[PDB]
Amino acid sequence: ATHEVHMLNKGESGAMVFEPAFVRAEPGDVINFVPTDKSHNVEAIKEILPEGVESFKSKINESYTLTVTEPGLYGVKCTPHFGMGMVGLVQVGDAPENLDAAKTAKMPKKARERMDAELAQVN
Amino acid sequence: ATHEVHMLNKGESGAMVFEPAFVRAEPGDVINFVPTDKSHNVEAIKEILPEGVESFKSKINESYTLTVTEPGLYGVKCTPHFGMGMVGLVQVGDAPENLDAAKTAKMPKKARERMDAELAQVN
Amino acid sequence: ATHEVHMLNKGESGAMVFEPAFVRAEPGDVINFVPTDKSHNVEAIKEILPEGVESFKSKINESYTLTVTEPGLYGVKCTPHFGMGMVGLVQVGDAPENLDAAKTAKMPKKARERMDAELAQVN
Amino acid sequence: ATHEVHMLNKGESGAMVFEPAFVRAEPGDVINFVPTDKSHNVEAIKEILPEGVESFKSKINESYTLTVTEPGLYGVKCTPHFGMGMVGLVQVGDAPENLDAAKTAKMPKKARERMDAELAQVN
Ligand SMILES: [Cu+2]
Ligand SMILES: [Cu+2]
Ligand SMILES: [Cu+2]
Ligand SMILES: [Cu+2]
Repeated sequence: ATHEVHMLNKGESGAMVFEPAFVRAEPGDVINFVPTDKSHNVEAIKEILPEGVESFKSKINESYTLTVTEPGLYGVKCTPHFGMGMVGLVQVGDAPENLDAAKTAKMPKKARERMDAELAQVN
Repeated sequence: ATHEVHMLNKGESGAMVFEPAFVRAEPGDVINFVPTDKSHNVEAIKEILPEGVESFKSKINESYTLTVTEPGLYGVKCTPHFGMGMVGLVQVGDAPENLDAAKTAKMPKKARERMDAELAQVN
Repeated sequence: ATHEVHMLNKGESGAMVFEPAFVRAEPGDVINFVPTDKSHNVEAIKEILPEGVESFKSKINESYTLTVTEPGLYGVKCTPHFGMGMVGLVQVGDAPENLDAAKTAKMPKKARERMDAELAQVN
Repeated sequence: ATHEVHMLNKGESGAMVFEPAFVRAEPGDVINFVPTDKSHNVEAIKEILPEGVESFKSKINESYTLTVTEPGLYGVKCTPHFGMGMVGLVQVGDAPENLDAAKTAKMPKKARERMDAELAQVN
């Protein structure tokens, strides 16, 4: 299954957001990160990735296709807007092993707020 | 401004969801609830409404337009899927007075989980 | 099956548009007409409706749910923006009987341009 | 500005489509082609490109970002689905010089049908 995430200046939840900010996916699914508005990218949050998953960082304004082969949590940020709290979370499969890492990862205050909100969606 | 909320069997955050589940709006805005999938409606959570706002309850399978004139939090549920956690939250203006009412409102376990996730977005 | 059509100020195809401007649907499907931007509505083009289908006209800024029970072509306009060419076309089933009516219906020049474009999608 | 085009097995206009199939853009804009469904790519129709623009051909299942620097018409096809009519058209600037080239370019019957529909949108 394929899921789409937009990078927005002003979304339903607030400013400088990934929308949806949380995706529950299954191993092997595809996540498409697509700008709606210019100025944004998608970059892995190093500390919030499953074992073995390589970091990624897209170029500003390009669509990025992520295949989530590995189960766990994948945290993403928008590089220029990380401090503005522009972060997203993809849960791949049940009972992610790296939940504690996602809860304790250091990031800017507003990013940590939005990440805690996303974590509240884990199921 | 208009805002759109989809009523879904299976959304990015899980089964039986409003998507987006949280909307930040301004006084006077309209929230359109869209029957993307059949079987859903929108109904006020009477314990999560600003002062002076009337309850509402749409018919299954219809569009519903909520005009949010008064500031504060508006909780919504889908009537047949309340116990499956199909609840949403609209924040109108800054510093909603009824935050605590929304934190404590009685509801089915899964609805309370989702509602806590929505609350985590208030800003 | 359900299909969604947005009412936009500026879409990929131009200004004051329904997007998608053409939907191929099957009898019994649902069309959701949803504003993305304020100022728009959906109204039937009288002369482009199947036999027996009643006209409709939504209120500005509200989502409108149309069940396309009857086969044929359903032409729609946005009332205030008809002259700006804000029109859409829904083909319900094969070989619509009212094709000639859709080709010859009088409307403002820009509406006729966009309707001819939509007609070029009939299949 | 960014623009998004989805690559779909089944879209609103029929099977094997770019959606939107026609994009109006400005010099410098980017067009993101998004693999919403697998099995697709984007490839230039070399007979429908402005002067001085290089051909391109993406890999199946990947995002592709086309930067449209030069004014005129850019025709695109999905390589495995060209005969199934999976073609798109991007208009960059006013009064494209290569309109006639796009009207007459040789292609499979269904691709020519879709391409004529896209052309009907040029303005
Ligand atoms: Cu950003
Ligand atoms: Cu429901
Ligand atoms: Cu309009
Ligand atoms: Cu294809």
